[PDB]
Amino acid sequence: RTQTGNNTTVNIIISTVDYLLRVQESISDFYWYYSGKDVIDEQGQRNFSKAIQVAKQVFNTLTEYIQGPCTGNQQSLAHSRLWDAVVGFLHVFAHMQMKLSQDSSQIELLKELMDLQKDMVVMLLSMLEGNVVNGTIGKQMVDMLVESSNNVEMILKFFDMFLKLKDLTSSDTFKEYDPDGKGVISKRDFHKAMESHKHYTQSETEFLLSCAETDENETLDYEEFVKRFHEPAKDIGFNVA
Repeated sequence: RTQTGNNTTVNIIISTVDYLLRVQESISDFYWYYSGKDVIDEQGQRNFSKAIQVAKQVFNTLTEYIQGPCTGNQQSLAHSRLWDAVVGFLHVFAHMQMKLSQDSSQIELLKELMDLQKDMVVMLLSMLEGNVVNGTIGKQMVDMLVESSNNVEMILKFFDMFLKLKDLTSSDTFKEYDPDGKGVISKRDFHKAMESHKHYTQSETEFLLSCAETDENETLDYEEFVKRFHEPAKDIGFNVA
């Protein structure tokens, strides 16, 4: 951060924050390009994968800068452009979670992106490490959450739905909806399963059915469904909680 002896000092930490802002802007622009389009092609998949890996490495480097009670680096990052980058990343995360989950071909991209969100939340926790009651860093994060209120609500609703999925699957009503241990339940039986569970609204029900894979036999496998969604929701949403 500061080279004491040297005649000139370069703030590598602030430079890292600037590069993170640039890569966040690039990712946001690429999303805006792929927003109207229904499905992202393979080249877009590869480009998102590379950009997400680069951003993940940058977040890991920032987290290693902050870890420990490194007050100087904490204050330098608090008085920097990191908050705007995190806002843009939250925007991208929420909208990308909406768009990718519906399509089956985007599972690996969704996993990589949710890992990126996990690393971002890890960096934020490293920020809050050593924070006193009513601290400047925590107040700044609350201000950032206020700025990004809507997409945070989207992410929380996403995690809420894919967490209630496990309870619905474990519910006995689901057991007599699919009495056999075969593990496949029809679309109609599943829909009346939300209706009996009553913890899912109509919009939640329709969105989850859309995310569910549709077979010609129309019997989705709830085991693979929950394996796809609930456990990643558990892992990444624990950090947010």
